Amino acid sequence: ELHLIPPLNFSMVDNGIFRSGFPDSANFSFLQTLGLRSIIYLCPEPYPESNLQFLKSNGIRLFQFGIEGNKEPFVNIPDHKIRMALKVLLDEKNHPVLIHSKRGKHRTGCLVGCLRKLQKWCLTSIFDEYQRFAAAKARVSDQRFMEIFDVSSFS
Ligand SMILES: O=C(N[C@@H]1[C@@H](OP(=O)(O)O)[C@H](OP(=O)(O)O)[C@H](OP(=O)(O)O)[C@H](OP(=O)(O)O)[C@H]1OP(=O)(O)O)C(F)(F)P(=O)(O)O
Repeated sequence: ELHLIPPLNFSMVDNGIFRSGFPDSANFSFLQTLGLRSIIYLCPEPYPESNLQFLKSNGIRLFQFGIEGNKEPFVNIPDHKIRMALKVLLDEKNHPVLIHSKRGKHRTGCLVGCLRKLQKWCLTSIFDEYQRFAAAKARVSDQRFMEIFDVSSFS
């Protein structure tokens, strides 16, 4: 019977690292198969009661870095919040970890792109992955943020 429902725009990023949009209760049986230790949530809105009960039942730690929303061309991605999320993401004790925002395209896309830059991927390869998820909502400003992101502090 075909019965597990990954959350919106779900993907495996690497060993122990996933990305998606916002999970709802239809996605909980699928997320249980991943044995998550952590969620990195990149939106400022409070976590719904449904989701909080899921986290408590499954022993999942919630890391929230509330990146405020803006639309092109009035978009300044907050460097500090991305870097705080990256510090949590790179700690293997937090794996398996699900990174999510609302649709998983912009905030989640920027965090994953910065991870890829730390993994020494060429920029065109980073942008191709970002574009695959963002599709018609791909933003030059997200890619410019990745282009100028200084990796020095994480090397
Ligand atoms: O969901 C996200 N962003 C959405 C904007 O919402 P906020 O960023 O304001 O929370 C929303 O903006 P408003 O309509 O609320 O201004 C609208 O962006 P838009 O300016 O292009 O309309 C919407 O886009 P649609 O879904 O196309 O409406 C964007 O989500 P994406 O679809 O991921 O771009 C996100 F959190 F950035 P993501 O990282 O999950 O992609």
